[PDB]
Amino acid sequence: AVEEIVKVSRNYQVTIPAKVRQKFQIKEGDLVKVTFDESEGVVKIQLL
Amino acid sequence: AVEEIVKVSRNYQVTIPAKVRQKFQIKEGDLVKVTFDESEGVVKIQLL
Repeated sequence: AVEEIVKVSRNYQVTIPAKVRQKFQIKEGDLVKVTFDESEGVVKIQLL
Repeated sequence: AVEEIVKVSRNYQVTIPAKVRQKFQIKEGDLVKVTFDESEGVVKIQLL
């Protein structure tokens, strides 16, 4: 259960912390899909 | 789906777009949980 609690920035960004990036290996410039999940009430971030 | 493709920002930040924020009420300084979901291979952002 790899997870970390973070603060939302002024311009509504969320940092994906190092702990999570060991599993979800994103870099500045990558494209990701950001979806509101209507059954879980969470936001999902998926790699393209 | 309520979703948008976004580019990862410098310093590993991902914008939660306005389209998504209409459903997922977040404000500057809110604390959120960032989780890797192994069943799906995606990151989930959860309100705390």
